[PDB]
Amino acid sequence: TGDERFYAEHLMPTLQGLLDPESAHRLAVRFTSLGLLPRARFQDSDMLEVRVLGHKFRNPVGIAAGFDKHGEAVDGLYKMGFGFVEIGSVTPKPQEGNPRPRVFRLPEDQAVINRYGFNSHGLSVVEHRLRARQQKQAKLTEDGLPLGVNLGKNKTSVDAAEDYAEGVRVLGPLADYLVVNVSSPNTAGLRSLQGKAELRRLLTKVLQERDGLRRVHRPAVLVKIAPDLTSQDKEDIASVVKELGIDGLIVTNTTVSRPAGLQGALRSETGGLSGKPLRDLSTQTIREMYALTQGRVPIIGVGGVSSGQDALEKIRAGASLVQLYTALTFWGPPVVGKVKRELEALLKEQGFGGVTDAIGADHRR
Ligand SMILES: Cc1cc2nc3c(=O)[nH]c(=O)nc-3n(C[C@H](O)[C@H](O)[C@H](O)COP(=O)(O)O)c2cc1C
Ligand SMILES: Cc1nc(C)c(C(=O)Nc2ccc3ccccc3c2)s1
Ligand SMILES: O=C(O)c1cc(=O)[nH]c(=O)[nH]1
Repeated sequence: TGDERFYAEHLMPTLQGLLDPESAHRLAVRFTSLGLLPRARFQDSDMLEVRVLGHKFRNPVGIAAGFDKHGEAVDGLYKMGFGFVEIGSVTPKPQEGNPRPRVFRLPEDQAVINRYGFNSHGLSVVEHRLRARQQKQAKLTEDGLPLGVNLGKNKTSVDAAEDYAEGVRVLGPLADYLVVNVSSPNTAGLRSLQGKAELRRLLTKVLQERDGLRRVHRPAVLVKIAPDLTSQDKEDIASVVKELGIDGLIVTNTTVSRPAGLQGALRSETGGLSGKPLRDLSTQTIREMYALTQGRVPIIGVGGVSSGQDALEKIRAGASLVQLYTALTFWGPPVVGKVKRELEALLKEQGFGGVTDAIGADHRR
């Protein structure tokens, strides 16, 4: 595609050269929300369709949380070609996040480091924004374009569980699925919620609140986890997920590790690292969680996806759906159709009838 080359070689590096990453992101969100996007030519074939989490997904490629933190660009994101959209993380009260600068590009590594710290418009603002297009979303969902809402907690909150509970109550009725984000590396103490006792307590409350919602407004509940967990952490999470009937896992958030070989000048900035250096660490975590849950717990795979091959590797490792964010920074909007086109070609080449046949295929080898 000509657009791919142009965006990759000319548009994005020029956007990068003119703007700091946070300003560039704000502009990208603005343009997306207005539908100012290149022609997403790609037509989703039937082999890309996936049924999971109580929904049809027209294609398995979603936008990861963090790009549209406040629910401002959902429709533009479907227009960009994503098969599902996840917004957030959203915190109960509005909060500004960390002091700037708080996001950094590592172009030599095709990576990003960020320490936003849950900048959020808060539940009330996001609730009204989603309500204003609620019925349109109901039609998109029925048409195979579901919406996820990712929940965070306020910096100063005492009771983390009540923060998530409030999120379930307020945005649960507007979501096809909710994500309990306990893996941000940029909120103090948050990742300790992944520990077995804390996680069991937290998710019991979350699921209780969720089950209290009326049937048509009752979302699936997923937990998003870190790529930096011990084997013990992962066994415990799998055990709690099965004990409580958690509907799925998002694997993974950004890494606090700094893999050997990073070249970017900004590699030693504090924050979560995303993009290419995270890719295989994420894929291996998917592989492990799929095996630990016996392939019975839907996984959304995320981390360093920028091609059909990247997507297919996560799917074969056990992901039913995948997401991307960082690749947009470097490739722009044409990366979405690129991933889908390459994925379809590889599925055919490898003998799969469709995405569904490929899920977890590595484990049946
Ligand atoms: C700038 C930025 C902000 C992010 N914000 C969130 C967030 O608010 N909540 C969340 O669950 N993940 C957040 N993420 C993580 C992404 O959703 C994703 O898990 C991670 O970036 C790995 O995927 P990627 O390599 O395709 O970017 C953020 C990532 C980036 C780069
Ligand atoms: C016909 C057009 N007019 C404008 C202003 C376009 C544009 O730059 N769109 C972009 C560019 C980069 C992006 C990067 C991320 C997300 C959306 C994006 C949209 S395409
Ligand atoms: O807001 C953040 O800084 C943020 C949250 C999250 O879940 N992941 C991330 O990399 N950063």
